[PDB]
Amino acid sequence: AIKRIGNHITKSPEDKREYRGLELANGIKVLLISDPTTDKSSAALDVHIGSLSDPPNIAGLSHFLEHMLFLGTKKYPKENEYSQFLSEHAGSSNAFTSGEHTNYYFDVSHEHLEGALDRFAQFFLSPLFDESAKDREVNAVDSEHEKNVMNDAWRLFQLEKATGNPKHPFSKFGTGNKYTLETRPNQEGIDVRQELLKFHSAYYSSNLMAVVVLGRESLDDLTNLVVKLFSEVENKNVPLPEFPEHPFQEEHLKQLYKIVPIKDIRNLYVTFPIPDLQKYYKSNPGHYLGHLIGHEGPGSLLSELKSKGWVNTLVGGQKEGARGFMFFIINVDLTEEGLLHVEDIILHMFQYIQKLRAEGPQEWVFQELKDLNAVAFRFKDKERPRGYTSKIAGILHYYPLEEVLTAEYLLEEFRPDLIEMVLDKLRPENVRVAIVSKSFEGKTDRTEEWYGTQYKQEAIPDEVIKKWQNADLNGKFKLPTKNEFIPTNFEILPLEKEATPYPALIKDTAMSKLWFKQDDKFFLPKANLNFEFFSPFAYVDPLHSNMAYLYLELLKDSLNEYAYAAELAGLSYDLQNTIYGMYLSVKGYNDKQPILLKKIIEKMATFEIDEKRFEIIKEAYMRSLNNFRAEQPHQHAMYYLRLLMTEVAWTKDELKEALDDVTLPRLKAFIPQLLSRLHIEALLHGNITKQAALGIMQMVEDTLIEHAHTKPLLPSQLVRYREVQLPDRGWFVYQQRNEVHNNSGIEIYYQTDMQSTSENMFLELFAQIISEPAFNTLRTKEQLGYIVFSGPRRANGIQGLRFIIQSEKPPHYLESRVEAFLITMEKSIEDMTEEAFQKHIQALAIRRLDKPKKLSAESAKYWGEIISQQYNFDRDNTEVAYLKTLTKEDIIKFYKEMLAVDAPRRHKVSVHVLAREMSQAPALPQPEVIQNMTEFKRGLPLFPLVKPH
Amino acid sequence: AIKRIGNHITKPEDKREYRGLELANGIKVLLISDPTTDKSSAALDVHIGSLSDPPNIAGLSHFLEHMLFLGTKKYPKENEYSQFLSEHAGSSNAFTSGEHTNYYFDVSHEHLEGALDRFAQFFLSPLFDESAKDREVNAVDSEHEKNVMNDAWRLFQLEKATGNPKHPFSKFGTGNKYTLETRPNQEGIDVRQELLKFHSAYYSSNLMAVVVLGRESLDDLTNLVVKLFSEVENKNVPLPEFPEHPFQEEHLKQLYKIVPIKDIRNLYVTFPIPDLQKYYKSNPGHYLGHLIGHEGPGSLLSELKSKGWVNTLVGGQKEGARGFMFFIINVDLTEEGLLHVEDIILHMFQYIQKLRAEGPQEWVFQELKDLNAVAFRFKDKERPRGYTSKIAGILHYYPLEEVLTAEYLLEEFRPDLIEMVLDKLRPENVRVAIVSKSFEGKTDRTEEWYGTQYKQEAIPDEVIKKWQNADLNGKFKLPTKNEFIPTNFEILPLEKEATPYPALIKDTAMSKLWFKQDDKFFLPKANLNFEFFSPFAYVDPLHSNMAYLYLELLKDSLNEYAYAAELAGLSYDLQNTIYGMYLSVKGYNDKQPILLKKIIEKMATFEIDEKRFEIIKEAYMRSLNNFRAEQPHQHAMYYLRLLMTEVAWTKDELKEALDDVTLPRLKAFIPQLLSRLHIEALLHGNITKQAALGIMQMVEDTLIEHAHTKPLLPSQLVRYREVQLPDRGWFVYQQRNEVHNNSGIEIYYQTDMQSTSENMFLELFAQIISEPAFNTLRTKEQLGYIVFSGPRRANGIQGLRFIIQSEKPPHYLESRVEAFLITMEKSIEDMTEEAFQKHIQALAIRRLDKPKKLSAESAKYWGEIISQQYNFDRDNTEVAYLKTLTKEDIIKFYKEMLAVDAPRRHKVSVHVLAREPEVIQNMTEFKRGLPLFPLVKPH
Repeated sequence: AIKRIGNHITKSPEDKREYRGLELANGIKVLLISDPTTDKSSAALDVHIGSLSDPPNIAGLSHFLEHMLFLGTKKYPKENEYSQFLSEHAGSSNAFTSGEHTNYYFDVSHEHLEGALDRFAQFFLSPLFDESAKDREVNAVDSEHEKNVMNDAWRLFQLEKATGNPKHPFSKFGTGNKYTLETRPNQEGIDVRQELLKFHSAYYSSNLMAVVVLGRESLDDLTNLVVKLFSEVENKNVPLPEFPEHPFQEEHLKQLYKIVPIKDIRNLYVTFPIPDLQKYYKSNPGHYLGHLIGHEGPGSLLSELKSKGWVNTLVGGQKEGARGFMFFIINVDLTEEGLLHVEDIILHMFQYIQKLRAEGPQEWVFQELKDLNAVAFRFKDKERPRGYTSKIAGILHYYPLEEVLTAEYLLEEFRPDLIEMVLDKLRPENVRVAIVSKSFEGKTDRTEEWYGTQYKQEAIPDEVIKKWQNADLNGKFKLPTKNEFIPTNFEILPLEKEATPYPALIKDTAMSKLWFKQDDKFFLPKANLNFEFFSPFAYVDPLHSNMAYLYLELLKDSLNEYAYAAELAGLSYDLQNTIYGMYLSVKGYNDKQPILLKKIIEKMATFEIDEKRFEIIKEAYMRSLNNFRAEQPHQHAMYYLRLLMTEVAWTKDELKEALDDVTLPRLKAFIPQLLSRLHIEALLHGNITKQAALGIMQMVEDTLIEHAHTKPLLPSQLVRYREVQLPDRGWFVYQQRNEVHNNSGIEIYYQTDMQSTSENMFLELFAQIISEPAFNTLRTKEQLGYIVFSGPRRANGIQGLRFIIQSEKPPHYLESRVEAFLITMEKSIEDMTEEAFQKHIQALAIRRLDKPKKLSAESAKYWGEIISQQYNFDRDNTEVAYLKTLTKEDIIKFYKEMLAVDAPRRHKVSVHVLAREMSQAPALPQPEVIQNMTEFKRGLPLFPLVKPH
Repeated sequence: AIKRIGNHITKPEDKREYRGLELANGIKVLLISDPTTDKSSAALDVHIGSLSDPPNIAGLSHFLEHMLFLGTKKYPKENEYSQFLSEHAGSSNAFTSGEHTNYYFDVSHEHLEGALDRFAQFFLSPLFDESAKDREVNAVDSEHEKNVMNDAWRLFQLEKATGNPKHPFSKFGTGNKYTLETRPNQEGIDVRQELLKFHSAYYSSNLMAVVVLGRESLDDLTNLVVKLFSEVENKNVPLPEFPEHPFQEEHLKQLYKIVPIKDIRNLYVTFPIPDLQKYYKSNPGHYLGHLIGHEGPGSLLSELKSKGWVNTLVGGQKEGARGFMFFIINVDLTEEGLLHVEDIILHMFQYIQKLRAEGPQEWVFQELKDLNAVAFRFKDKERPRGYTSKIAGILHYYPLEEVLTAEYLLEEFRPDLIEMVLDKLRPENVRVAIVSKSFEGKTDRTEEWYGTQYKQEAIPDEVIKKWQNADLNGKFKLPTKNEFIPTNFEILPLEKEATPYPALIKDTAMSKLWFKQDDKFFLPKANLNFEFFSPFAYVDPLHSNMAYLYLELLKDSLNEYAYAAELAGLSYDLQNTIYGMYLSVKGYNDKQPILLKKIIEKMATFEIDEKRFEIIKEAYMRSLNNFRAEQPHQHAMYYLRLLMTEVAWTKDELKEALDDVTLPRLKAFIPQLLSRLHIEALLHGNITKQAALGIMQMVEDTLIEHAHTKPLLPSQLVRYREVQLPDRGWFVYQQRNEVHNNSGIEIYYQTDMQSTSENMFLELFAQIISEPAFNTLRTKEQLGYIVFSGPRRANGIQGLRFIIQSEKPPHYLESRVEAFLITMEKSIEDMTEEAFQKHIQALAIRRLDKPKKLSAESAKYWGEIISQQYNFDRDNTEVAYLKTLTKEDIIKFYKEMLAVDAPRRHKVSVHVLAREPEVIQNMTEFKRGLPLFPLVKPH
């Protein structure tokens, strides 16, 4: 079947992978990928034969064949020689099974397109399907069935397979156990391996392939390679097993089921068997419905159900199915008071159906969401070349060679008759109900045959049922508004005369401070924005910090219902409290940043509170506070760790007690006083202009002075908090007794120094040289506990070294094991060669040196300088230049006074986290107990702050 | 002439034994016997004044008393009596009045004979010599030359002369050279022979008042003075007195406009009134003085302050002669008062009509009677010198039992005398005197002797009839009986708590209570100290201004209530701190908890007025606007307390933020301010621990009752730390003054916290460089008057500071200080042991003092409360350490810490320039990255 026909393929211009689709005369869909810039070349094969295409006697045979067709060629009868040949040439093969397709996919090293594909082509001439291969593989397929017993998604998936018509060929089995695949056939005299060769030859070898090769040779050389090489496939014309009817054949309509799952969940699964729309891929009305189901907007269903407090979450939309039929599923979470009102929720579902039934289909929703799909699929980022070939081979069976990329992610036409058709489908006639909830114990008798879930009809009488049928009316539900806002203008802006590699201070006031660079590297329409809020009142009290958290909580919760569609347009955001103030980041496209950001500033600038919303947030965080009385000991240690190394820290006791007086007039009166006089600093990076950023900055500061009359701060009321000095040789400690866990925790702290260029390399390189041996020596070798950690603890511009270990040990014993490792490192200083030095410092070098892979990464790093006020933009090159400048005697000098136990500059702290009831040790100096941290920290010196770069 | 009739006089605290007696030759003698005095004393008053002079020669009795100084027949030398007082520390003094010439002196210990020998023959032989007279005429010249510009004698002689000019009240008291020896000899009068007539007949008869404060015995003193000072023999010379009031309807309803020397503004209302000296039972003129100076609800001055015309106004009885007495009213003046004079005097008439409406009052009488009972009952003491001359003044007008129990008790009530002076206090009887500087060239009627200028200026009748006819009642109502007059005068004897220092009898997270009973003084009073901490002081500069103006107007509001406390003898203090609030309560132990609880209740539930708010707001805005014009050494100490704290709101930040002060802003802040705070308490005096617990519990109970005060976490009881230095660097900056043309400078040295070593380091090294600084720097260098040095005690941290203001080159002035550094540096080892030892004894007794008041020990106890150390015998231990220093110790203290190469050189200066190391560009960016000191562990 040596035939080739292809051309240039519209390849979504961001991508550079050169394409060519063609179909071979023996029923093979072929896509030729030419990417001369890829490292790994790849190839993949999908055949339209599924786990519903199994023989009626043998279940899960196609799964067994996508295991077994790897094994055995006449050239190499060995088991993994193709797999080892790709272990030579970097190839990671895998294969999988679906209801209608069985797909194979792999890759190869750089250019090995003759070798591996010849090893893969030989499968077509001579597959072996050996005795021991089969008889161990069927145990592996039985283990695949065995691990899918307790996997609830595949258990309920097979419960979907089995609770339709048990006569319809949809009811076939997918995975295959030992017994149905290889034990019942041969005891009936059916040869399993002759079924394998029959299945392969008649069904597999005939037609319905969808192969794809990601090469980098050229278009044409791999083209006449593979069309020559894969004429070895000879047609036998298996028909496509399609289904002319849905399996819900008047036994499964208007019927209820109650299922017992493994996981303690509460869910309701409602299924509508609905006609095909694979032909209707041009408009795709079902995914348009799924766009309308789980949308959060004015008068949305989820807005109403959250407003009634019945539904935690939901999702609905088109369920893909067979060729003839498809399904329509709804997957919801339940509350306790939704559990009594599930039937009423279904009434609200019919209310939303009446909402869709009132306004009919709509054009601007379709046309604009069509445009969103258009642009976002046009400006889709990238793809991994592995998985890509399995995907496009998955959908290659269904589309002509130019429709293989804009396959369903692009919409041609408006079909209000199809939208009205599926709207007319959404009726109480078409309902199948399956409830998945754990509390159904003892009540569910009808057990699944293979996996073993248990369910029942167990219907509620017909009152509720016909009450669902008759009652088709809509209430509050309204049209969701639209947030398009020019996703066309996505083009790049070339950098100006101001050519800096770092965001520069382009605007500084006593009110503001503005850092900005536009995207040099990534060439993206997006932009990322980081924002600082300073406030005095964030760190004054438990009370005011509670007021901050509840404000930000109800604040962000309020404008979220608008924010869903805007972030659905690709504009993400964050609100987060700090000890400084609140943290705002907004990240996304250039689409609506001034507009949306303006709406944000106006929104939190003048913001109001509802009473019961305040009360629910009050109760909720009131319950969220006392959570820490049961936490993990390593967590308890990290909490006290960040507790001790700040200026003050208000406890969960004090935070929980501080909610005793928080009234809505108290907080809401406090807020404009809270917002009276602040300072804001901003980091801006991405596809924008500098002067437009200056205008956005003037916009926001003007907005703030407008609403609540924000005044600039003084740098004498702009403060940072200090870190405590040690007695320069003292090692002080205390204990905390957890209640729940019988494991004890401990964490050790070292005040080295400020981040100078020397100290960063000291602490990081030392941290890495204690990273691998300690983990190899204490958790691997000594096996102290599962929680074993080493590394840095940096606060207030001061470095540190922390170790997070929870185990069931005495903590002073465990300290002795720490000191034993300190002696081990002490000797390992002189046990380090030049090579163990140089490989390790080069490991640190590559650890430090990397360009980012997202604008958000470098924005988070530069912002990490901004929150520390550092701005040392080339700390990486400078510190690596120091890193190459270390010697061995450097680390001896770092050891003697900073790291030793007799060290005169030893600034060492540890903390015990006790349990619920709690080979060399040196002579430690005695520690003190630390009862009152206030009386402890009352007279102690303090660190400086960093002089900013 | 050995005649005596007296006994010990009912006094109780004082031990000075008293006997009054009259001698048969007409000598009234009062004997003071205090065998506990170190210095004995004596005094003589002559009740003969310049009113007994001849009308042609002025100051003749003045010149005789001047000439009675010089010369005895025993000792005819000039200053030989004065030399006997120069030997035995004796301080004599004399003066001349219209009716008195009084002498008082003392002696070293026992020296009564010497003064007798150099004083007795004054009555036998006053010499009236060549040299005595011819120098004493210059002494009279100098006497009038120093008394010419004395505004007391100027305005008083203006009172003497603006009466009847014919009456001898219009004579001149002092006399210059001109009237002494130019006017009599051109009239041919020999002064000396008149002096001999005046002393022989006139100064020998009577009206001398002898008294001796002696320690000899009852009888040694007795025959001492009675035997040898019987030399006075009666001549029955009549008393120089006036039988009429000298303001004889020439000057009534008359105004006067006086030109003063001092730039002052006053208005004077005068009533001559008959004698009520016989009626000391009710004392109606001083009872009127009680009714003038009350400032209470419905009082006149309460509305006058509410009007803004009159700042203050004193009134009451002025004494005159036996025949007449006076009634003077002295007010303060504003400018607009000069245009509203008629209405002011109308308000006076309003209050007069209120007294005429309310009639006489008995509970006011009985009340002030109780005030005289208590205040004379527990009156403390007096200076022994001058006192004896005073009661010798009281000897002429009172018998020997009434010279000591003088007016301090009230017998009977005299409503008719109240009506009598009500008839005196009438618009018909008014003399008016205006004192203003701007009436020069405007007042032609000049005073005769001194030469100030005034004017008769009869008032036109529109104002006269407005003054007469408009005597009406408006709003005013006399305030009622005060609720707190004390009866608890029973001092409590010391119980089981026999510690000499206050113990923490109660501490909670809500309250802290320290207590001691009074060991030393054993007084019915009690004094109270309280700290109320809150973190809300440093919320804003604006919130700190809120704190300030809140407590300011708060206390000022209850000040109108507090006048009864000022009337009852009960003092107090409210004061904000940068940390919190300070409450002081002082007075008797009777009714301080109930009244204090009313203070608690009132400032807990308190209201705000708008215009009082606005005024105090603008006034403190002005004071902040005025704190750009202040003293550059004080401005330097403000920079000192600025830089060496953890964080402080600046005065510009305090200044500018006051545009934001609305009444709902603070009035919303107040219950927030009163929601969570700390309470600390010191109670001291003759009281118990259990009653202190119940009273304090009552107080904090009232607090939680009104404003629901909850405690503060001890992590939210922070203090300000102090800035770490490089410990050897000397950094500096400058600030240019606006107003004053002098430059200020301060140099700072922190050693360490107050340990027992560091306190004597600081104190001893500071005082040992104090007296050579007086030797060389201030005396020799003469830089400016503001030259000061010494310690800086702040935040439980010692420091050393130097206060020098003068317009100098600042770095050269630093070099002058450096010269004094080298001076003291070499002067450490050039010091002998003697300077060392006498100096550490100087420091020792300088530091070692017994208390002198409950206030003293309470100030020391509070001085332990403010550092929270409670190191109650730091004093004794540090003194035990103080002699434990050596010369080489202070060599080490200089070299190790203070020298130029010293590693503990904590040296920093701040320049405050006149009106026109490293630099310090931004104190904020300075303090941005810097370490901080630890705090003090409380012992």
